[PDB]
Amino acid sequence: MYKGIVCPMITPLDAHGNIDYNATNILIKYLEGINVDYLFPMGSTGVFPYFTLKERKDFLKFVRENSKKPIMAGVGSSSINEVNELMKFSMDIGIEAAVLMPPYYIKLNQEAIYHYYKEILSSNDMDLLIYNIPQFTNKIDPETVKNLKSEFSSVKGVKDSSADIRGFMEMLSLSDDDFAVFQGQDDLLFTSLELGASGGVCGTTNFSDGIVRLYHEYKNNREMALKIEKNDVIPLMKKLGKYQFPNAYYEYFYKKNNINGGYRPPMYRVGIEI
Amino acid sequence: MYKGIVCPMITPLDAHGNIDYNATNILIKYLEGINVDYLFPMGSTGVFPYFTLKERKDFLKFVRENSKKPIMAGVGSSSINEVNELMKFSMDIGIEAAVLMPPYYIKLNQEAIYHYYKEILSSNDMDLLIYNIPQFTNKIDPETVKNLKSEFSSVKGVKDSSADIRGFMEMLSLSDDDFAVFQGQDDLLFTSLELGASGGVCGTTNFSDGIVRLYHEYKNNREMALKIEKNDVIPLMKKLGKYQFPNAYYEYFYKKNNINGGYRPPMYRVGIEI
Amino acid sequence: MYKGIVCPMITPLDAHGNIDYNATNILIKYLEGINVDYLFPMGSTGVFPYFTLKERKDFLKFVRENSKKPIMAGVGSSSINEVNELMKFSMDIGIEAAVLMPPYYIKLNQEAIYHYYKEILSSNDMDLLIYNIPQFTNKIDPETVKNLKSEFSSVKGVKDSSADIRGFMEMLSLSDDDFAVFQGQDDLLFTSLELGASGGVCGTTNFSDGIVRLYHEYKNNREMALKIEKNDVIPLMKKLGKYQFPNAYYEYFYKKNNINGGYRPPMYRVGIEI
Amino acid sequence: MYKGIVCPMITPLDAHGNIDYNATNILIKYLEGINVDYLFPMGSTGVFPYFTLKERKDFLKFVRENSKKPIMAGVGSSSINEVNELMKFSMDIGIEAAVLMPPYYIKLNQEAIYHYYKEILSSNDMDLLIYNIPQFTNKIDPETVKNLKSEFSSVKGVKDSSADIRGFMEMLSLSDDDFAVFQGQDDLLFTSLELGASGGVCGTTNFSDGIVRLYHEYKNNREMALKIEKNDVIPLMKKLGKYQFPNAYYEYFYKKNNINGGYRPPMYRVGIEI
Repeated sequence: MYKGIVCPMITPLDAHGNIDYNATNILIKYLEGINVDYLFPMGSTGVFPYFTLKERKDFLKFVRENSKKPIMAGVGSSSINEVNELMKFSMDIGIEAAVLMPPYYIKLNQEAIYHYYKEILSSNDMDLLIYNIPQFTNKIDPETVKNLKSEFSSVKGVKDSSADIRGFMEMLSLSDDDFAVFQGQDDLLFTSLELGASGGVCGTTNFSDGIVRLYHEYKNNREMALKIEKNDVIPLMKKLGKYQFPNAYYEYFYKKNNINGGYRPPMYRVGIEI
Repeated sequence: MYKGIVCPMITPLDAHGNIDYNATNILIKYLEGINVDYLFPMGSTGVFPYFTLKERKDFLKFVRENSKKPIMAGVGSSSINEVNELMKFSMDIGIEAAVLMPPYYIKLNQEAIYHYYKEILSSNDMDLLIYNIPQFTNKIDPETVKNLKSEFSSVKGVKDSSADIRGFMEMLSLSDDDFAVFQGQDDLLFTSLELGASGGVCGTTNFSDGIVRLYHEYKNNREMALKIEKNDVIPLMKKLGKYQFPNAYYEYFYKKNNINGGYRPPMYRVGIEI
Repeated sequence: MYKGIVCPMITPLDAHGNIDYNATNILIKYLEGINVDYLFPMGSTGVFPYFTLKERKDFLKFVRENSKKPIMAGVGSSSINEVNELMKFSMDIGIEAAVLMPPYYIKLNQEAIYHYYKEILSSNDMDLLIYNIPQFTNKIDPETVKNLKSEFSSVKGVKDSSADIRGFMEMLSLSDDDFAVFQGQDDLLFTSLELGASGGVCGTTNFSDGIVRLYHEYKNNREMALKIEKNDVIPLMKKLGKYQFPNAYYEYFYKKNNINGGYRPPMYRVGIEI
Repeated sequence: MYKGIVCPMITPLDAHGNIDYNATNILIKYLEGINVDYLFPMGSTGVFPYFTLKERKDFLKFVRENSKKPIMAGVGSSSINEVNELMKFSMDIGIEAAVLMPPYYIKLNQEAIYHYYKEILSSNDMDLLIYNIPQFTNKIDPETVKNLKSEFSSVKGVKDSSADIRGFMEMLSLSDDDFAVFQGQDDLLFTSLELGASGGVCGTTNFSDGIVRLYHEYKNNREMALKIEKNDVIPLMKKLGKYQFPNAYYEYFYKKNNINGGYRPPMYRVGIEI
């Protein structure tokens, strides 16, 4: 079962906008500390498309050689060659699963998205999680997920960051013992678990245990989970949302740890407070 | 310095969906034949994000070596490291101009987009054209274009594929001797020349010469130019627009030249008639 | 204190698309039978803007005169004059509450919307529930509702059909003992109750008791309410949503009571399988 | 035979937000005194849906009785009874043409919109121009305009405010000797006339002759006319667009004629200079 809590890791940067591996190690330590169940390097929160194929390869290598935690590697790209390359390399260095969103830039219908996933999943074998994030890329309909699910046992779940609860409940309908469904919006996790979500992919866990507390409080303590959602998580999200995504996550991390972290353009420091 | 007709080149593919350097030749001599003024490899029509940095570097090298008409290289990428490397390569091999659209995937405000163009232009000399294509990426406001223009003399103009006439007229206000303004929708070229456009970047020129005949006819025969727009270009855009962009553009160039051309996912064959 | 199940009544029509007051009675007696708590004539479901001011006054009278259920009168209109008239009229015939959404057609910011509710609330003491349905009219921000809340005690709640769960939780943050928050989408009722909603405004109650069982079951058997939602309401809501709103609701009502009912253009007969 | 410049009259108000028939006469005279070709009362600029059926009737009667200019009556309403009533009324008192945009509030597909126009054009006889304004209501496709045109000889043309040049060109393709096509955006008049537009419906003519000068200078000196579009109409439209539509057109009329005019909420004074 894929389930529990995934941290879409930031990619901590030094002051020249390059990968800070000491800070990455600091982050991994913190995540192990609060007991996330998976590491998710090079997601949206880790801003994978600002990095080169090389840097992403380098960063994936480091994260696996510095934690024994199971890793869902972000293998996103609009180039099928980059996705396959990144997937082979993740498989060849012991990363447990891949995370993939639809290709972006050019707007696509479902047949186009379907064909792309088909090619990738027949060229591959590792556990893949489909990732619907229609704010940054073409949407993948639940039906398209369903059909990809049928043809490929390699597909082990879907992650949804839509914030569309109706869309989410469609994805949930695809849930069974070998298909997880993850909520990618921290403030919607509690509600999602009630609807039977496998868990959440939550970026606040880069610097707060709130989401993990909520989740290990859930099975026993409904109202406590909700309290932690309503009082700690939602306000934190509301504060992060005032800012151009994702630079406030970086600043929060840099401050909580007293690091001189930097920003690769188009990132910039936004001036958030704790 | 910058004026006339630009071909946003298709990037011909073999049946495996990898670059067809022979069709590229067929295509180059076709574009020299009908007399487009500039070659623009790796734009949206060339589906640049589907290729790796390597592939895109090779294709730029090849177009350079195989033609004498001036080149605008598409150096687009949400990764700043990739843009700089693509502009450096382009300069060093004698490509006249770089084309650059705002970063994509993550939604960006105007300060982020500006911080990005600024860090890039601060470390580069070559003639650069800004590219507003808000359908596929974050929009860049005319004012942002203006502010960049004052700060960097190497910005040589701006291209707009928005099809928003009011917006286009705003971009036109920035026009002067050292700042061209190009229309990126073939069907609007006529309306745009009448408002003071330096010209068009028109994908139809990959297998048709309507847009060129239109442009040279324009100077002392407007209603001939309008006729060609109304009778030839606009219908051809109607047939093309029925299909997933840009696939019909490929299948059509393929039919015209009798090429066993292929499709790289998420591209797929559409079934257009010639 | 407002809470429980609100039926946003259809306005039954004869074969000539005029109000069928006999069917309206058939409906009122069905609503009483399944024990909804409030009748809401001339909401969106009741396609109120298709009717004249005179037809609307007349319908509120009929409903008020053929049921002792507490009534929330849809007093919607972009004309502040029609609202005052409709509210004055429904106060004078003993309708308990008014329901008002923001003005439509012309796009409005929050100052215009505020001033419009301001002028109106200053002239009508009666109980009013603000109605937020951004699909059909200008959205009213949570902040704007908060402001009006404190400035007029007459505002007794807010109804939200946006289907935006984050937005709904903002509205719920305004919840208290003299301020209700209703979920307007039937499939979202269970989630909304879990989060503290005062109840639902649910169109399916026009011909289905599903929503009402759900609300009453929720008290002692939580999982049972959820089952009703998933097997009954949600699958019904999917059927109804395959068609242009709200026509399917009308057919479904017509077929169930074997009534020969009609459709005032732009309404039209659809085909639902009941 | 429908051709030239139409004023979408404001409906001037007194300080209490009711119709000022003295100021309305001031307006009519002014419009006669810049030789606009038609008067269009109760279009969007006249904010027709903020008025009662009875006020609207009284206002059309007044404009009929107080000018020999041909009139196009705004007959807009989502209620088909109000449209039949306003149309029958306009023809009875000798208004030449009716103007009708699609019904609003509820989202309508094209079939709903068709059955609605069909019914109305089946029941009324007078000259009728279809009004496409997708910002404030459901869009009506060219194909739908087209079909109606063929079914009903009383459909005399179309007016379009979308600001979508491609879409407007599609509407122009339907043009013929008894099917006029008007450009609704003042700043887009020049571009629209080149493409063959019958004329323009222009709210800046409530208080400025710029559009009327433009249209008469055109036929005989295009470049004199485009200078007007650039130095007079467009900058005026820039200023007016700073504000919540259509309030600034009201303030502007009020200041020019020194009239103590008002605002019916949700209208409000916006504070605009000269």
